[PDB]
Amino acid sequence: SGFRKMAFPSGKVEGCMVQVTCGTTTLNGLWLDDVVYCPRHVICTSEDMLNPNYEDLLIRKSNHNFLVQAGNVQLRVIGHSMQNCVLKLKVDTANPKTPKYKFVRIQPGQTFSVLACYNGSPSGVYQCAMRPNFTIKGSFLNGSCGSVGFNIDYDCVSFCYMHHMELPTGVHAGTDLEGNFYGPFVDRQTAQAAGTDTTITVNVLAWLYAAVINGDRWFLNRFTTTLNDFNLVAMKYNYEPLTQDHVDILGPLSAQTGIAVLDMCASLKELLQNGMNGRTILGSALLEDEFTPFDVVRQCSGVT
Amino acid sequence: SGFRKMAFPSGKVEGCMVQVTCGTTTLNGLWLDDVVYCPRHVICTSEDMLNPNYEDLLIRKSNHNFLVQAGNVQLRVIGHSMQNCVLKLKVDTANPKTPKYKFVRIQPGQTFSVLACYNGSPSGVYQCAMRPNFTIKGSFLNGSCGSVGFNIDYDCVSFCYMHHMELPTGVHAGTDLEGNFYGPFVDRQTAQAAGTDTTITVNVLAWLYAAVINGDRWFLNRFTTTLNDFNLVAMKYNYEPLTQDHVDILGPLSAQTGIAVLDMCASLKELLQNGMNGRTILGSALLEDEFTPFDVVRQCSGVT
Ligand SMILES: *CCC(=O)N(C(=O)[C@@H]1CCOc2ccc(Cl)cc21)c1cncc2ccccc12
Ligand SMILES: *CCC(=O)N(C(=O)[C@@H]1CCOc2ccc(Cl)cc21)c1cncc2ccccc12
Repeated sequence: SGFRKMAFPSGKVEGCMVQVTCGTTTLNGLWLDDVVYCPRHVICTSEDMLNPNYEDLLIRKSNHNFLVQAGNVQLRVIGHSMQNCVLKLKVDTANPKTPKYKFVRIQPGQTFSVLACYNGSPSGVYQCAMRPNFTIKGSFLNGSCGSVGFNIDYDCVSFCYMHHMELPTGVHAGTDLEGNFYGPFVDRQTAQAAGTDTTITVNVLAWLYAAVINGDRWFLNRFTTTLNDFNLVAMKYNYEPLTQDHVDILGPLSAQTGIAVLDMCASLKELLQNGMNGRTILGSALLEDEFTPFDVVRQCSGVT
Repeated sequence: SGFRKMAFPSGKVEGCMVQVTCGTTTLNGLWLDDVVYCPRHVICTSEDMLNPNYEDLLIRKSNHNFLVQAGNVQLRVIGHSMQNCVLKLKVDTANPKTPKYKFVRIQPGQTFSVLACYNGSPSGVYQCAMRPNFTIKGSFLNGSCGSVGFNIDYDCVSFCYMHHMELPTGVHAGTDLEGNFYGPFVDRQTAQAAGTDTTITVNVLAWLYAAVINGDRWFLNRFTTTLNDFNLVAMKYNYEPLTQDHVDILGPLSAQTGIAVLDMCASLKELLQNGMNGRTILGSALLEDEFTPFDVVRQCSGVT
């Protein structure tokens, strides 16, 4: 029992982190097979960020201008190309620690672990979610660029995020490993404001199920609702609309606890309207939305 | 910017996890050099747990009764001894992945990362603290026994916890790596209730400093206090007393923000008395106490 914001074991990803320097800019790279992936803004000076023309700045760079260091040994760069907002640096040595891997583009509401790195060295691991406005609420300082987000399914690492930017509001933006930003963000030091950070309803419901499984049951009420009535309340509270697809995804948790999905929706509706009244759920005074239904099943079943 | 509950990168500890089976009981072990450390209750049946005499149960066990599996390869056990509540299984092969390590016994209020494991395989990593009542609030299911808690200082892993037990209240108890339980807990299936789970004041103050550093400043008030006046309020709210030692430890955060420690104490005093009023601090509706002052400096400075 007990429920924690848990990240995947980071060992498989630590074995991939390298340092990439181009001139005076140093950031993190991800070394998989004989390719090192990193944010293309490694070629920019702080002045270039204001209005960068990446294709033009890249013309002034050669293979020998990209310095890749794995641990404390230099890797030989034999090719370089830009794919969207990432650079792929072909090196002459395949990463001996390359795990089985995939590149995936996640949907808002999906969670992943981040291995925050500086100078190609890991500093920490934490769990976060792709917000409905396509930002992530991470913990990243200058030099954290190129740190990656991932999920693990047994022995296969699915990389889903590479860190690129911090918005003026302290929220973060990045790309998938094909270099495509999540949301409308661009790798330029310009005014970019985030949209509404709505609450991930299906994740809140999954966490209410985790609370029941772990003995926190005070919030269970004697009511039920419908998807339409629930969604009227959810919209008013800036929660994402709940669909029949989400109800289907919650099926296993509904079966485990014997609490119908719509009954849990009615409990969540009363929590939204009445508040917590100074009480806590799984040690939190707010409704947690960065656990997916899959994360709840995984943590409560002990998948390794 | 951004502040997350961050765990240490778990790779160095993943390379140490093994599966230990004795008869019908299987749990996790920690393999460092040619010794595998595990909870001594691996020798017990569920019936033995009610009133175990470990020295007597151990007489019936030989080296060949302890099955140690690293990955999917069997290790040869050439010696076994009980030290307090842990068994040390001497194996014929030194762990090739043994990191630089120390065994430390932490104080209440100190934080560490846990690598939750099942069958010698890592499932996840999370951060927690040694509570003032010597329990930890982890996430552990049956078979998680032998999972360890640790801190990392550059390349040295300081192991501080090994999981042994879940109390009837869902809280957890365990030992240091010398086998000595934290607090008054015993490895027996008997009535063991925890004492008061007080709030770790110095950690709350450190997290209020992290909030100021990351731009959350609404709670800063125009007041100051004294250690004695603050402590009168802290006692009433089940917070640990703040000492001059804690004020000294907060010195670097006080210098970074320009907010005197006693001024932050006065802000915390108003938060305790007035509540949050539906507001949040670093995305939390309650005051967080599982970040030490060292963790705040580390996360806000980017130590790898
Ligand atoms: C890896 C550091 C970095 O590049 N960060 C930035 O956000 C850049 C600063 C200048 O503006 C800018 C525009 C676009 C892009 Cl793609 C990147 C930047 C950065 C990333 N995460 C956190 C940070 C904290 C503090 C400073 C810089 C940060
Ligand atoms: C590793 C599983 C385990 O032994 N757990 C226990 O708490 C044991 C169950 C019987 O009572 C008991 C008394 C003393 C000791 Cl030292 C251990 C036990 C265990 C540990 N953490 C979480 C658990 C969750 C669910 C079942 C058992 C758990």
